[PDB]
Amino acid sequence: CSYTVSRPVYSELAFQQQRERRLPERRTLRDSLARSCSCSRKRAFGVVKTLLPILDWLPKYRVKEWLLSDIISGVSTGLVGTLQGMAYALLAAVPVQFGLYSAFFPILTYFVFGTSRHISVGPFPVVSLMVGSVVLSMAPDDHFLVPSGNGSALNSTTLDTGTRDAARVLLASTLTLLVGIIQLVFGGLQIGFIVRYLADPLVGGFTTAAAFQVLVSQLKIVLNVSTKNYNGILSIIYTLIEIFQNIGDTNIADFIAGLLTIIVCMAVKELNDRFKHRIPVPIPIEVIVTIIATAISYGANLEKNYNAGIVKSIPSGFLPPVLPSVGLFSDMLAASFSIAVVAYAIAVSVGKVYATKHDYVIDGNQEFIAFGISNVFSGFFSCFVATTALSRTAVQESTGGKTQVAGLISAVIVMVAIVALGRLLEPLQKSVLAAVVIANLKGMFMQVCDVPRLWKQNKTDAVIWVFTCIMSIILGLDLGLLAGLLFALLTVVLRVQFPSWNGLGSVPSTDIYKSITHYKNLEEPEGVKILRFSSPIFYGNVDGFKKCINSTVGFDAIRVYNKRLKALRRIQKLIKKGQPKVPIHSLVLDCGAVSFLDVVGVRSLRMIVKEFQRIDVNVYFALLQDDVLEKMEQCGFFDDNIRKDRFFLTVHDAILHLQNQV
Amino acid sequence: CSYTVSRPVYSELAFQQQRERRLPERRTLRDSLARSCSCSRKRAFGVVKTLLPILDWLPKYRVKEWLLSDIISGVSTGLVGTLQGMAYALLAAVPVQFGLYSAFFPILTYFVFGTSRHISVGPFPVVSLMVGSVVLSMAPDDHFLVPSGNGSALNSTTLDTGTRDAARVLLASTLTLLVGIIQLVFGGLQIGFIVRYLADPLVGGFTTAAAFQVLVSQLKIVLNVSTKNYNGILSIIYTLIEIFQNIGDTNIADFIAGLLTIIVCMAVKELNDRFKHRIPVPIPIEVIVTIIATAISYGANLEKNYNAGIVKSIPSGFLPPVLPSVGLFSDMLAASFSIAVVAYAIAVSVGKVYATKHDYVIDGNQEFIAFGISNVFSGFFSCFVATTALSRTAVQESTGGKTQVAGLISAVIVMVAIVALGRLLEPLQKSVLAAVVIANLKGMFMQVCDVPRLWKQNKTDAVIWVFTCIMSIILGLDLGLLAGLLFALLTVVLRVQFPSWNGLGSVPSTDIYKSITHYKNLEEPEGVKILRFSSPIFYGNVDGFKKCINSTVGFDAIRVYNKRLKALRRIQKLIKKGQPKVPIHSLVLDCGAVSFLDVVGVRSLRMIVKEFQRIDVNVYFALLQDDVLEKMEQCGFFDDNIRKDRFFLTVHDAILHLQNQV
Repeated sequence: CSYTVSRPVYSELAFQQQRERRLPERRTLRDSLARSCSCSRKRAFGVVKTLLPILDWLPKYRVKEWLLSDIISGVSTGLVGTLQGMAYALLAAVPVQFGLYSAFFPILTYFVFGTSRHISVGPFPVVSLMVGSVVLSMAPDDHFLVPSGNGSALNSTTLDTGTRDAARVLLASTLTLLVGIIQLVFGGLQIGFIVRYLADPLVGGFTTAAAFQVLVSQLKIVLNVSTKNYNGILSIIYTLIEIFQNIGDTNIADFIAGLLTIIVCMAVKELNDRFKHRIPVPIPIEVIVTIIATAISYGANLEKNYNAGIVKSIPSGFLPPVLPSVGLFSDMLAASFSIAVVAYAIAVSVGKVYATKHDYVIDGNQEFIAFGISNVFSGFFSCFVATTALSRTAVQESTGGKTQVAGLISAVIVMVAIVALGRLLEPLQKSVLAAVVIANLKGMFMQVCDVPRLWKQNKTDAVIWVFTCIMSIILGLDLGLLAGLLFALLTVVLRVQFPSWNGLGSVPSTDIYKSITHYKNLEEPEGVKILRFSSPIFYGNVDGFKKCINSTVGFDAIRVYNKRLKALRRIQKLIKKGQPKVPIHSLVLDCGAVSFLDVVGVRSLRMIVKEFQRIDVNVYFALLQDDVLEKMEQCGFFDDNIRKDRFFLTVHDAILHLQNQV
Repeated sequence: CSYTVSRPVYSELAFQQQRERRLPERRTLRDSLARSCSCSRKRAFGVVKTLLPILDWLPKYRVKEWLLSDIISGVSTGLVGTLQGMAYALLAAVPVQFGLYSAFFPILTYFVFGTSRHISVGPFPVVSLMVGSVVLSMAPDDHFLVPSGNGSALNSTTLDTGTRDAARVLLASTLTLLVGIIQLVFGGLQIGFIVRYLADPLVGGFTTAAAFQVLVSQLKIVLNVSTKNYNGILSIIYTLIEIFQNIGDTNIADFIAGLLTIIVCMAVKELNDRFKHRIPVPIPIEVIVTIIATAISYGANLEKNYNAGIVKSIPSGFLPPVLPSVGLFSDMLAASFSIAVVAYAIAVSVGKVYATKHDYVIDGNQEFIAFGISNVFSGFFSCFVATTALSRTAVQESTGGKTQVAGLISAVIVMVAIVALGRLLEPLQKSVLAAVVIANLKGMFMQVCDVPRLWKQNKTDAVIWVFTCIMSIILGLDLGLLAGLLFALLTVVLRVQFPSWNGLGSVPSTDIYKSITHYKNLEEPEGVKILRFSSPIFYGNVDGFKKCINSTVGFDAIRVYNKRLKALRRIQKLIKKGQPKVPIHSLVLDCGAVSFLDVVGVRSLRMIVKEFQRIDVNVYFALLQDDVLEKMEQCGFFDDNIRKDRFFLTVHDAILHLQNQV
């Protein structure tokens, strides 16, 4: 249906002379500093509810498909966490006793504080390596080096034990407490908007790349290949080439056992994925392969008779809480900070990926303070940092899992294993439990299948994804996320710097203006051209805007002006001796899609206006709605002759003005 | 004048069903790779003209106010360059003979290649310190250490001379040639758009701290204070505190002479600025103070009788061109690259500041290749890097100066001084020539008077300026520009992330839509609200867009939906036992100012559309002109029920549709 909107042509000064403005409220803080929460108890109840993210999902869960699913998922992820703790405790240069504590207590203190499902809090490989490195740096390997033991030639300088591991555990506990209090003080000032910068392609490249890292770190142990420690740049490539070079000393029995286990478990997993409708409850093959491996190992003695590799070092009993050493908290403060940061990073990553599979968008500051207080509670008990492994969350999400109660039942399993079931999982071959992680890693390995779809949608995000992936693979997960974030910001500033500028034109007998490079049968006003940059004119796209203008108008104002003055001097000297301009009347810049301007932008705009006025060709504008016009008039854009009359509300009004002017 | 534009309401599908598109030209390279310059000689002539920036201003200069002005400016800047060379050659751990060569030959080879006025090519303090550092690292201080000279107790291990300085000069020449060829290969691939990122506030904050740095580096020599070398972080502050701590061993005569000279020269400078109309030619007080200082020094013997400090080390005679050592070019390649980069940076800085005083905007790639070939020509002659000092360009621009011929006459003065006028400027006290730079530094010291103006114009550029200034002062000019560029990109992404969102509304009996938070006496459609985000919906402002929506509509869709389903379950269980929604009908997002979208953006937009559809409240759109709509339909935004009918061309069309629908 048509509509009659007959309205006189309204410029800027012709529109404000009859309307009225609104007095802007400065909102000074000297009297409004107590307007957040003075006496209203509703906001207090709300912030108390949001501070404790346990009364949200626990009073709302449904026990229909909950109990057995979360129980089996928790048992699986608890087995995985026990394996990871027994590995990382030895990797962290500390005695292998506190991995179970770091899998038990942080999970407990996170079950009450923290709203992020499908996350198993515990030790992470790269952060454990960083902890071990910063511990070895501030602690000599030989504390006393007792020279006794009647050696061969000189005094037997045996490495001192007992006190060495005790000091190492004390330093690790102090470091974890420092990282926790630093996470808490970071969550204090509410710096949580950083999560707004982690895009889905960014977290993908990252997760896939990590997947690959945890894949190779499980392959190096499923083959029993003695590899050196590598971190920083080229870490993954160096570990891979070291594995490929030292493939000789490989346990054949352990290798074939791991291969059989990964094959049978991926087969039963794809079978369950195919027959998910017949069998109601997903069969937990994790516990099945675990118990059959323990049975075939205890009944054959795969260690003392075949050298396959088993745990054989399960401790027992808890330890009382010990107070840390405050006098050292300064030294760790020099480095732990950085570690702490990347820790949180890894945390949100193992969330953000799953934010793409389930509508469970989380908040940054809440998870920040949750991980902070969780690592604080990890302190005083000689635990590890409150990170979260990728393999554990993978095995928790792939094998069912609905809420965080899976972590709770995993902690219960770890507790019963450390108090009464230690001798049960003694002959575990460390292979099927290192193969279930590779099995459930398929959910993240298949994430590379979206790159063909991402490229066919927007080549920007696909390039970002592949760049993040390769740069992480090269520079290690520590710097990979930072490099990917910098590249994403660079792509954003490039897309805001290089827009899709096109010349606009009206449709016949109407006032709709569309691009002429994509449509046909349009018409262009004789002597009046339209240009829509569709981008903020900041200090970057200034020369780009000039190039767009001089390419859309056909000519360049500088060259035609200098040629005109040269010809004027020529004809003047010829009279003293004796005797490429386009018919375009004006141009209307459709700079309506601009969101912000700077001082350089308005200066360049004034320079362009003056330069075009010097060629006797006017330059008009378009809908500077509310803020760009105020910022222009505030920066001294109107001084002596340039007024707001040259601007217009709509492009059709400018076209009609240029029409009725001639 | 009114206008009748009666037109039926046009949505997206209602506008493309009668018009036609244009076949997009893919422009494959396999057949268009020879379309740049195949046989047309016009483009060849143009690129030859642009490659040699000497046929532009030289056949165009006007000798009216040119000859004497550029002559005196060149003599002044040549004196300054001789002083800077005699200083930096000693600072670069090389014998003090080649500073005059680095001031003479690079200027010669830049006079023909390079279009950037008010720039004196030569040695720069920080790049000279970097050269000295990278030379001392790859060259031992004691080459042979001849143990002869019948010392006190052991053999007199005198430092080897002759070959030491020769090897140092050879290494410096090889380093300069390597930096030059690296600059050339950088200019090769035409990576010159980096100059598009250096804003005017950025270069101001860079040049004010550089002005303070050259001020303190001239103050440390005008007082004869033995200070240690400092580079990197806290360099300026450390040098300043070292000066303030070692102020004791200060030459009183030299101090009072420098003070008198700076006072009288600033007085005569402000007098000439006041009496510029009376005296046509600006009186070159530089040569006057120089000759009177040489007279009062040669007639009083200020060195051997007063210890004031003079040059007394002016060499004589040129040196034949010597071939470098190629077998070392690899080693310098590890570091020189970085240096080279920052060199170019400093270069463009001493241009960009003056780009604010004169309309002489330059191009990045041309200056890049010019400095490259200039430093290449500096090679084979044992010269320094082709940088440009701030004090030299300051004294060249403040004391007249029109074109680059000032550099040419400065080089001529340096040549005549090194061949025949060496004994003339022997007793120069190194004070008045170190005070003229502080005098002409006022032109850049007064550039801090824009902070209130920039603050009153736009709050962002002033914060950028002050941040760049303080960060440069803290971290040294090497990292200051990089930190300022990163902060500028961060401010850009923040301004594009946090827009000025406002609810829109129409004016009575018209179709103009303006913000309701700034105007009054407007009207809002009963049940229909307008929202204009005025920003690209990328992965950063997604949650910001959600917050804007739920704050403009008053409610939040998630909470009202969960409360509605809870109440539905409640009434259902009550029937089994026995028995805050705003009247807003729909919202029209005026997302017309969007310039680019990503996959996360379109995913979040689809999620918002579905969520609002679940609350029986429709959501409409606005002018997605040409590219955002195509990118949305390419990312799978329309699958089963969401069609392009919900979109509209103008906001008034959407309002009329919502009106006639009910």
